[PDB]
Amino acid sequence: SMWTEHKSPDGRTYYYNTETKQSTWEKP
Repeated sequence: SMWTEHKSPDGRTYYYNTETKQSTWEKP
């Protein structure tokens, strides 16, 4: 909901928290 994930290095998708501004690979 608050996170937006898209492909990235290593060939995986990271979740970018729009509000918080947290871009990483983890359980959002």
